[PDB]
Amino acid sequence: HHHHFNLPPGNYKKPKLLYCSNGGHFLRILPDGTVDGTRDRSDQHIQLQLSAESVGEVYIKSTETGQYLAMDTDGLLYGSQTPNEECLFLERLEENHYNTYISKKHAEKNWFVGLKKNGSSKRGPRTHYGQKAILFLPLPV
Ligand code: NA
Repeated sequence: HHHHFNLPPGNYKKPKLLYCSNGGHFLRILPDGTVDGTRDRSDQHIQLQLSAESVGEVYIKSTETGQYLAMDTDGLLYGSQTPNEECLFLERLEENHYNTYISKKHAEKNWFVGLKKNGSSKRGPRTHYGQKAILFLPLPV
């Protein structure tokens, strides 16, 4: 365990939007497997179904395309057709409020899901604790 275990409240019963307060983007998994953020609440690719593997581990799945959020070996977020080790994230409470998502595969490197202010996703190595890009709020769809 390389990380704390403060867990966020709530559950996985319903799909969520993952809203990044940094730039005010919803995490988006595009059909072509690219991942970014959009401020467009009506975007069909921001509806995400999270599900638990182990406690505090999640898959994050596009409801629209079925793609799993994943982070590849070079820290790039992508949409995976099938769940693999790159698709597991450690979902944690952060700053007593937000959700963060650390790549389980790369947890020892503290690679987070993050969106920059311009809506582009962060590359894993460019993320770290303390950033704004990594802070998400799950919103109802
Ligand atoms: Na894949």
